[PDB]
Formats: sequence, structure tokens, C-alpha cells
Amino acid sequence: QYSPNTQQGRTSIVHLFEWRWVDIALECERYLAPKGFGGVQVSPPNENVAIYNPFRPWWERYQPVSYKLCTRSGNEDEFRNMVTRCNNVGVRIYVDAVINHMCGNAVSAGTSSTCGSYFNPGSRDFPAVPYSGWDFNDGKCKTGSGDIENYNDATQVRDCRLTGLLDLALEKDYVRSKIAEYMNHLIDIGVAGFRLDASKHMWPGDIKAILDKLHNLNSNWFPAGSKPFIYQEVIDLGGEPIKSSDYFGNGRVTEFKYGAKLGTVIRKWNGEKMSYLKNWGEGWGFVPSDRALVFVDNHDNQRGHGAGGASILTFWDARLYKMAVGFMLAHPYGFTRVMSSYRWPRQFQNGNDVNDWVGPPNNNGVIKEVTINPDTTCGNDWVCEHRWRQIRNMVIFRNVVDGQPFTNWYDNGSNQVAFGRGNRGFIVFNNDDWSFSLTLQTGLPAGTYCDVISGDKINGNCTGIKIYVSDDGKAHFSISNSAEDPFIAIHAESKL
Ligand SMILES: *[C@@H]1O[C@H](CO)[C@@H](O)[C@H](O)[C@H]1NC(C)=O
Ligand SMILES: O=N[O-]
Ligand SMILES: [Ca+2]
Repeated sequence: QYSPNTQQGRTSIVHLFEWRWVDIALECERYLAPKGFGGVQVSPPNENVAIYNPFRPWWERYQPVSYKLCTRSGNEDEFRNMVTRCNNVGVRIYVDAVINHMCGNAVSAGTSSTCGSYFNPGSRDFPAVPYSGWDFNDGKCKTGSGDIENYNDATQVRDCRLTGLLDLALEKDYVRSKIAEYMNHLIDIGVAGFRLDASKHMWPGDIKAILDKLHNLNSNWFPAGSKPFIYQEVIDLGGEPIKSSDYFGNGRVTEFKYGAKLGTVIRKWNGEKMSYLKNWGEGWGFVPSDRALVFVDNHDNQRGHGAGGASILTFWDARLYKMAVGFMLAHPYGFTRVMSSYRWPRQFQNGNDVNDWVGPPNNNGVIKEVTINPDTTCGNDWVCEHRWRQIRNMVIFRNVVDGQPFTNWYDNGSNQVAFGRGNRGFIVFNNDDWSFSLTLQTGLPAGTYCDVISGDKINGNCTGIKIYVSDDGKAHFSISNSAEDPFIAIHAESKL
């Protein structure tokens, strides 16, 4: 469950947050495949609560009503159509599995759901699954409110309602089977793995039991015996009884400390600086690289809805964001996930963003399609960070240097650092307030390379800056602290 099951040469997955199935299908064919992306993390494909207060917020998708693959992103067929089409072009589909709970216990009963299924949070009836009061942790939870109250009590964190969400009795074979039933359907459709949402709120043992029920990937597309990829959503920043290591027996875990400390460093907060990144990875209290699913930001914290808090960088900080991602995408630690967002009317008051609830672009609740601008950017308010040259090109960089060790590290003792990945790649950063002009050992083969950040290698030429590597691997670099993109990236496949 540790292997992403991407096909050799693909090393990242993009979170096409709130994208419809038809749009993702097209993206696999038109961009993801030819650009070498490994897979797509999709929003919960199961029926959820239709919330109108606020209007169609993005979080209404983490409030399940049934397991019908029928949401704002599309019905079951469109999902199949997507999974097939993406697989046929070597691009995987990872499902955001919301299996810890159903909806808010206070949500009105009725048919206010994405597929119309009737449900009753009050009487705990989700006849579409079906689930009854026998399937929830009401009796098991020992808190006075019934919800999670104190994170220092590892039991209540798992047995009580996460902010009011009805907690499924995951120790019951019946519930385990209804979830596995949901996940295997998806597996047999061709999905390559899952994001186990709210894993901290699930017992490592209960998750295990649910995985023992899981099939092996669809043998039409995957090697026989392919276990689905599993990355548990667990927010562990230390100082809490629950550790992410407790979930290593079930697969990978999101390393939330990653984007938190990376944003702290890049933002140069509390005295932190890039030169500290030399021992990036485990040396920072992060989980083992082979157990880490890393990312700069995620749909939650890019809104202040998650771990990392204030230091987290997002597309809103576009300049430092490309730099943050550039480093993540060049560093060998973990399996990388690129965020792909949409613009929302963000507006701060007294420090918080009051529009963080705003769902994806839409017309009367109907998610707007992703339009592709002539310059490959997206319209309809989709940010499409994965289409930004500096990101998309660093996505390719990771594939090209895949396997190569981390070496030839350089730092000025401040914020201009550089390192290489074997003899296949080299990247330089300058986050200081002054120009960086120095000849560095790149460990690369002599020749002329295209800087993939400022430009691209096209027709046997570079559209942007060019680096010249000498017979001794040496190469001169020059980045102005006021440069549009304060970092240069060259690799084997950008060589003229
Ligand atoms: C590279 O670009 C130059 C113009 O800057 C052009 O003369 C040359 O033919 C190009 N090389 C190839 C291989 O197309
Ligand atoms: O929540 N996924 O990192
Ligand atoms: Ca729970």
C-alpha cells in the first residue's frame, strides 16, 4: 500500500480539487499524460450533503450521505469514463475516501443530498448505504458533548464526533464491509489508490481491518498483485498523543510538518532560512521518506482550514509558492502531491478569511468547467498551478532525476542554496535580499542546458535562460533577489 502504482517515469500526483469527472478525463488526455504526471487525487466521488447555508461550500463533500458515485463532479458513469480514460493514458486516479463519518449530526433530514438519497442525521438513518443507529459511535464515545473535546485523549479522538460529524462504528464487521464494498467497487473500476480522510480519527487497527477486505488493483491495467496506494490523512505536528507512525502498517501518511516548516523557512519566519534545508527530511522530525506523502499545501490549510497554520504557502503567494514547490519537487524526500486550486473571493478581517467556505467556481451550484487559455492557463477561476511553467517543469524534473541521490549541496549560510540529484539534475535558489552570482559544482555532464523555470527546451533551443556546464561539471549561475522566479532548474532532459 506504500507504492503509488504509477507507471515508471511518473513521480507526482495532482489534486484536481473540485474538478468534474469530464474535465479531469480531458486533462489526463490533453495535459497530464504528455507532461508526465503520475495520477490525480480526486474529490470524494460519493454522494454528499447539499448544503445551501453557506451556498454549496467545498466542505459539504466531507459530509457523506451514501456511497453512490453521484456528486457535483458527476455521476457513476462519468466517473468510470474518467478512470478508464486516464488509465488508458498512464495517469492514475486516487480517491479521497471519506470513511470515518457521515454528515453533521445536526444537518436536517430529507433529500438535500447530491444524488437525492434520503437521509436522517437525527435518527442516524442513511438507508442508501444503508446505515442505522447501530452503526455509529454514540454509545462508545464517552465525552459529555459527544464530539471530540480533548486531543490529549487518543480514545475520544477516534470514538467521538469530529466537529459533529456522525462517527461510524469502524470496529463492526458490517461497517467495515460496507466501506470495503465502496472501495473495491472503485478499485475494480480502476482507481490506483486512496487518501484515507480523517485517519487520525480512525483506529490504525480499524483501518487495517478495512484494508484486509480490499482487492488488488484492476489487473487489466496493473501488474497482478498490485495493492492499492494508501496515504492516511493524519495531522501530527508533535505535542499530541497520537503519532503518525501508528499508521505505518496501513500505508503512507500525509507529512503535514512538511509544508508547515517549508513555508516557515521560505517565509524566513522566526529566524529560519533555506541553508537549514541541508538535512531536509527525517532530520526535521518528519516520518521516513518511504512513508511520507508530501505537499506544500492542501485544500484544507490553503484556506487556513488545516495544519501548518499561517506559514503555509499557496498560489496566493505565487512567487514563493513556485519556489516552495520547486524545492519539494527537486528534493527526493517522500512522494510529492501538487496542489491545483480555484480562486475564491478571499477576504480577511480580524485576521481570518470569512470566505474560506466558498465552494468551487459554479453557476447556480453547477461547478464551472475548466477552460484552457491559449497560453495553457485556465479560465473560470481555476488556478491550475500544475499548468504553471515553473511547476509543470519541476514536475518533469522530478521524473528525470528519479532515483538519483541528493548531493552537491551549497548554501551561503543564508537563503541562497543549491543542490543536485545525481548527475541528472541541478537546481539553485536565492531567497536572500541580494543577488546571487556564483559558479557552482553541478555534478552534471558538460554542455548547455535550458533553465526550465524561466523557460523551456523547444526545437533544440531554450526559450529562457541558459546555463553552460564545463567539463568539470562547474557552471555559473546568476539570480537577482528581484528576479521573477528566484531559482534556476536544469536537468538531463533540458540539455541542448
Ligand atoms: C536554435 O535557435 C537558433 C536561433 O536562436 C536557430 O538558428 C537554430 O537553428 C536553432 N536550433 C535548432 C536545432 O533548431
Ligand atoms: O489531506 N491530504 O493531505
Ligand atoms: Ca472515528
